[PDB]
This record gives sequence, structure tokens and C-alpha cells, in this order.
Amino acid sequence: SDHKFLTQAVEEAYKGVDCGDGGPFGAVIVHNNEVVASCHNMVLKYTDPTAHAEVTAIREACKKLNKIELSECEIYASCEPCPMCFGAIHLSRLKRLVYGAKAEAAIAIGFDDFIADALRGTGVYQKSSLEIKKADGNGAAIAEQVFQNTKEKFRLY
Amino acid sequence: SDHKFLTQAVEEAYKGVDCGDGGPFGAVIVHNNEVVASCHNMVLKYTDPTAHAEVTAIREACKKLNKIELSECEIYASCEPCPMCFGAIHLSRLKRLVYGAKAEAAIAIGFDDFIADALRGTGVYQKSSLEIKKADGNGAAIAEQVFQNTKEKFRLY
Ligand SMILES: O=c1[nH]c(=O)c2ncn([C@@H]3O[C@H](CO)[C@@H](O)[C@H]3O)c2[nH]1
Ligand SMILES: O=c1[nH]c(=O)c2ncn([C@@H]3O[C@H](CO)[C@@H](O)[C@H]3O)c2[nH]1
Ligand SMILES: [Zn+2]
Ligand SMILES: [Zn+2]
Repeated sequence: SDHKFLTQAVEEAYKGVDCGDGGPFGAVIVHNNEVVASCHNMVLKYTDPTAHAEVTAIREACKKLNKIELSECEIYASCEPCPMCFGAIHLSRLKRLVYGAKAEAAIAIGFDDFIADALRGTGVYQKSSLEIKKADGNGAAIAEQVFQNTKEKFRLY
Repeated sequence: SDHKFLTQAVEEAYKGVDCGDGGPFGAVIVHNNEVVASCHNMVLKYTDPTAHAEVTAIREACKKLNKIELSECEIYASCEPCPMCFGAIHLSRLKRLVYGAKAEAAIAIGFDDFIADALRGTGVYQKSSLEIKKADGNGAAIAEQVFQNTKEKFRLY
């Protein structure tokens, strides 16, 4: 289960940078092993700084399911979600988050040092009880390599 | 002119509640005293839990200006932006936030305890640097009243 959908999110990241749609980030939203949305970062295509992969997937899933809560769904993120996307994941009531690469791997290629306190458990005000899994082993090593692999293929934003 | 634009965001909150578009939240984005976007929460209208007033206004301002950064603009929010919206405000590079009511005003009528550490100055991994003003006096009174005036006028989400 987790390897397959994490891998799908990684493939979306590569697809989006190759499309020119946005940065190397992918996200896949799954409903009891059925894929609901499979998206990548669309900031450049949409001229929308909120159109991260995770936000785009949530928007698409909710529209497809005619529901604003995704409480029976899980989300696979190629990279650790940022504070905005972690907030979106919270609001959408997704029940589980699996992510591949740590935020540091994106920051290593120039992305903003912009990390979600609530994901890392470092907040005073914002807490999370969302079930969160940081992948390890194979899928994770693949996910971490995305940023070195796509560095020269898109413009930072 | 802070009071004028904060009042317009509170107006948007009431209009959206009256429309059935979403909850009692508005946001106005401004360039040197000219309105670039004026929006309210569209979560119900769009079946999109990311379509908070602030995210909606950022998307609309970025479309109107045809670019993904708003570093010359300021944003007026009728209520303290949540972690998702404050993350979007960070990513859009808005240079200043003026907000009307404290989050507790909205929590008091049914919304989640869901507060942005980085806005309140308790973030560790998320470090804001935009200028933030919490409205006082009449601005605060109008903004806090929204939640008493609109109680049980809309579907919670
Ligand atoms: O959650 C995210 N999804 C994206 O699509 C995305 N695109 C760029 N970023 C930035 O990558 C860093 C690591 O999370 C942060 O600077 C994000 O804003 C993203 N973060
Ligand atoms: O920033 C926000 N914009 C909104 O449109 C909105 N709609 C509802 N809420 C919720 O109000 C509380 C105080 O910020 C949190 O539960 C928000 O999710 C909102 N927060
Ligand atoms: Zn994000
Ligand atoms: Zn919000």
C-alpha cells in the first residue's frame, strides 16, 4: 500500500517539473486503496502560490467526492507538507498523512526554510493528532533524491 | 485607511454568510490603498475546505496582477488567519497583515481551536517576518461582533 502510493506521488513530482506546471512535489489522495486525486504542484501553471501539490490534490478530491471532508481518505506527499499544506490537510480532515522526503531535502536546493511546527510537534497553539508516517527505506530514499535530480529543470518560487 | 479596508473585509464576511457561500470571514488585499481583491470564505460554494477568505483573496490578487508574489500588497482579514491561511500569506510574500478579531472569537461559536503559532510569535520551525497588526478599538469591536451577529446563520465546517 504505502510504497505504491508514495511512488505515485514521486512520479507526479517528476511529471510536474517536466510539464513546467510547478516545482518537484506530488501528492496522491486515496480512499480505501482507490485513488481519488493524483496531482503535482501547479503554482506556475495556475499563477497561484497556494497551488502546492497537497492543496491541489485536496481541492480535486473534494470536488470529485462532493464533500468538503476527506475523513475516510489518506494523503501521500512526495515531500513533507509545508505549514500551509499541513493546515489544509488538517482542515480537510484527512485521516492519515504519509510523506517521503524531509523538508530539509527541498530546502537544500533553495526552497524557503519554511517548516510546519504542528507536523513536527513543536507548537504552543497548534497541535495535531493526525496520524503521520514518515516513510523509510526504499520509497523514502527515492523520494529524497527528487530534489537533486530535478534541480536544474525548474525555477525556484 | 486600515479601518476602511478592515471594515470592507468584515462586510465581505457578512455578505458571504448571507449568500450561503461559506462562513463569516472576509479578506481584502490592497496595493498602496487600491483594492486588488475583495473576498469571503467560499468553502461551501466551492466544496473546497481550502477556500478560506484569505486563500481566496490571495488566489484572486495573484490572478489580477498576473504573478505569484504580492510583496507590494497588504492583506486585511476580518478574523485572525488560521495556520493554513497564515502559511499562504507567507508564501505569497504579502508585506503586511491587519486582522480584526482574535481566533477565539470564531472558536467561541463553533470553529476548531486551530491557531497559527507563527502569527502569535510562538513558531519554532515557521518564522514569519511580515508586519502584523491586530486591530484595536472600533476595528476590533466590529470584527468581534461578526461572530455574535452571524451565529446560527450558516452551516459550520
Ligand atoms: O507542501 C509543499 N507542497 C508544494 O507543492 C511545494 N512547493 C514548494 N514548497 C516549498 O518546499 C519547502 C519544503 O516544504 C518549503 O519552502 C515549501 O514552501 C512546497 N511545499
Ligand atoms: O483563516 C481563516 N479563514 C476562513 O475563511 C475560515 N473559515 C473558518 N475558519 C476557522 O476559524 C477558526 C479561527 O481561525 C479556525 O477554526 C479556522 O479554520 C477560518 N479561518
Ligand atoms: Zn505546501
Ligand atoms: Zn484560514
